[PDB]
Amino acid sequence: PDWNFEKMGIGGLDKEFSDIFRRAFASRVFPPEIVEQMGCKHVKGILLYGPPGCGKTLLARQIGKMLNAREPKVVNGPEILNKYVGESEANIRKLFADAEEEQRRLGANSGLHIIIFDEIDAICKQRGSVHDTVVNQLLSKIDGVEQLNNILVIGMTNRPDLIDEALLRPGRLEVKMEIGLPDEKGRLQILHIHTARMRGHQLLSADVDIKELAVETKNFSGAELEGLVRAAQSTAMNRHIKASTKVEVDMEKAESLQVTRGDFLASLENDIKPAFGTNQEDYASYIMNGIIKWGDPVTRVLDDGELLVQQTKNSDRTPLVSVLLEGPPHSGKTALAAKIAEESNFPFIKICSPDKMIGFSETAKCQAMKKIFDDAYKSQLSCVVVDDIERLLDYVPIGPRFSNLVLQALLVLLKKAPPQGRKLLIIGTTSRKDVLQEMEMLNAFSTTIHVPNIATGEQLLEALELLGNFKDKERTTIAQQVKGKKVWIGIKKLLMLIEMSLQMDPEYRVRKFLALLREEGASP
Amino acid sequence: QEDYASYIMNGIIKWGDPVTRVLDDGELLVQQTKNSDRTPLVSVLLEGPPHSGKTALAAKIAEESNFPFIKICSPDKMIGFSETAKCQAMKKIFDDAYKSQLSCVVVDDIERLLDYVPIGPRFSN
Ligand SMILES: Nc1ncnc2c1ncn2[C@@H]1O[C@H](COP(=O)(O)OP(=O)(O)OP(=O)(O)O)[C@@H](O)[C@H]1O
Ligand SMILES: Nc1ncnc2c1ncn2[C@@H]1O[C@H](COP(=O)(O)OP(=O)(O)OP(=O)(O)O)[C@@H](O)[C@H]1O
Ligand SMILES: Nc1ncnc2c1ncn2[C@@H]1O[C@H](COP(=O)(O)OP(=O)(O)O)[C@@H](O)[C@H]1O
Ligand SMILES: [Mg+2]
Ligand SMILES: [Mg+2]
Repeated sequence: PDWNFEKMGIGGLDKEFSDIFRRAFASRVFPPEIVEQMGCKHVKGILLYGPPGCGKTLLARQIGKMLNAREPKVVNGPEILNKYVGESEANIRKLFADAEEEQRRLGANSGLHIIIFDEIDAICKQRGSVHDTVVNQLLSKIDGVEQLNNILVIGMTNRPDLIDEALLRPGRLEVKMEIGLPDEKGRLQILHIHTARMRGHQLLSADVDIKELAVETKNFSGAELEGLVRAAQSTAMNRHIKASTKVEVDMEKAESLQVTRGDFLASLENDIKPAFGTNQEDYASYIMNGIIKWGDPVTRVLDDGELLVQQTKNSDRTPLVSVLLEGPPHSGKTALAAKIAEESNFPFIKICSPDKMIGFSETAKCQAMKKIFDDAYKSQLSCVVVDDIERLLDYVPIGPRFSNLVLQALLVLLKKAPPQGRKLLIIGTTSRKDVLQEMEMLNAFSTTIHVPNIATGEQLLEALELLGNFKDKERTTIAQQVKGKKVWIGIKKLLMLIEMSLQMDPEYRVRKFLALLREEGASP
Repeated sequence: QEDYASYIMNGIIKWGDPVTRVLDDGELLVQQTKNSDRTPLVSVLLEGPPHSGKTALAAKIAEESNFPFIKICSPDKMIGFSETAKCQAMKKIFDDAYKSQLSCVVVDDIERLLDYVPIGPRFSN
């Protein structure tokens, strides 16, 4: 009555198991006398959906085991498809032969047969963005003129909004469910289960706390914890063999192959890369030279970002926030966005950009953006960054010319609430405010911030001091010449100019740098 | 009873007189469409400045009608669709509405259904 899930695998899904047994399989756990006296028919299908690699197959196999059914006949979606005519239907019909045979011979006493579909969304006609006959055959077989009373079909899918509606009516697959990402308790349980054999031989637990490893893994999924365990084992073995080969140690340590905490923490740091979690190896690719404070505006922008983060974290009546950074070109409006995102400590941080869409048509860009937002919707806290909204739209002053589909997709996606009980933050970046204002986009954004350039000689002198690429004697002349206060330059352009000037002999450096700076006498 | 609670997030407040006028007019239109023989089809359009709350009042008017069929054809369920898919989906919803004996369909954010942009202009004919 109270089930036995926790004993064998399926570490973190107790509540789901209780719910599923309470909801559907009520007539299979009753004295058949009363059930027959009432005349109630059993359920003939269920459906599970969620993120990949979260433990759906294990649940299906355990459900099959608990009901004391025959061996399941697993099947995969793409495998059931062919280019010839009337071949997919044969594959679909081939599954129920044993069920028909036992329904005929044994009459009304045969046992259960469970079929396990996978990627059921592959064979479906809803892809408006497939041989409709296939789903027609499946529905005819599951429910038709001839009735089967000893079957149970379990479905699996990653996208639950691509499923044909007719396949979800009562009498067919009619009990849905969601297996979500695990939490702390779950992570401790999965880790203990997987590690429970190694500690059997007392070759682990050498000052390695499972709870410590558990609070380190923030948004790890199921299979990735096992992958971390595997990688730690392999790395420790390699280290031990190398060390023993290096030194003529006695047999005492030659036998010792113990795994260490340092192995679990190095493998976590450098080997496993989460799919739904943070990613530290791409921030350096944007904020390369770091943030140097050259004036108040940097402090103002960072404080405003902190305030917005605090507003979005703890709040109610407003679960979606947006913001836009605007400024003249070469002002460094991507480094600041990256820094603001990093300083929030959110579990899921992502950075979309056009660098990974070279040559893509508009439709592919729409699909990629939709997938990124779908990933963002599967967590309790999120932060998405859009790099250059002008390049994503494919804008060009002549014409004007651009793509409307991507613009409509962005406009719709900037005003969509996440599923119940979750928060989201969006941070844009652009250098053309007027065009966006003409296109009505700026009305959608909740707020805006301004990123100015350098405008005073003292600011440039302080920037040069902080960067440290010129000496006092040269600094004197530079200050004398820049006292005129007529300066309009960007930090990136300043870096480029300095590196261009530093290429010649130590005599003409100041003169060349001054000439180049003077040539760039812009005037807003 | 999930879409109506999904769209009316923070309820309906009585911040003035206009709310009452809007609700009364909606009630009168509903009553007209309930009892008549020469006017079997009725239409009404709500318009106003942006951020004025024109998707909550329509949802409330639809809910308070006690009709046996109600649907909301919002444009946020059709992200990335092509024109033909949009037409087919709208036709499906309306055709389903035809098979009942008393219904009410809500069309939300018309300008976003046409893909309008002041530059050009451009849209889907
Ligand atoms: N205080 C600072 N703020 C921003 N960037 C800084 C600062 N100090 C140094 N930098 C450096 O400036 C660069 C930021 O320029 P970035 O590449 O973001 O320009 P951008 O605005 O993206 O240019 P464009 O808009 O033309 O693409 C980085 O290399 C960063 O390390
Ligand atoms: N008297 C009221 N009338 C309308 N909405 C109200 C009222 N009191 C509170 N609200 C709340 O205001 C919000 C309605 O805003 P809504 O999203 O409908 O604006 P909108 O007109 O759709 O904006 P847009 O047209 O730009 O999408 C809801 O949270 C609703 O509960
Ligand atoms: N709750 C869990 N407890 C233990 N291991 C799990 C759990 N969930 C997933 N796994 C691990 O992940 C794998 C199972 O993933 P699977 O059920 O095939 O998911 P999917 O079919 O969605 O890819 C196995 O390696 C299993 O050990
Ligand atoms: Mg940029
Ligand atoms: Mg609206």
